[PDB]
Amino acid sequence: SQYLLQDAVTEREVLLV
Repeated sequence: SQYLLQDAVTEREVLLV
């Protein structure tokens, strides 16, 4: 968990950022 990066975007905002 500490070595892995989680997410930080939803599913409606993926490549729209």
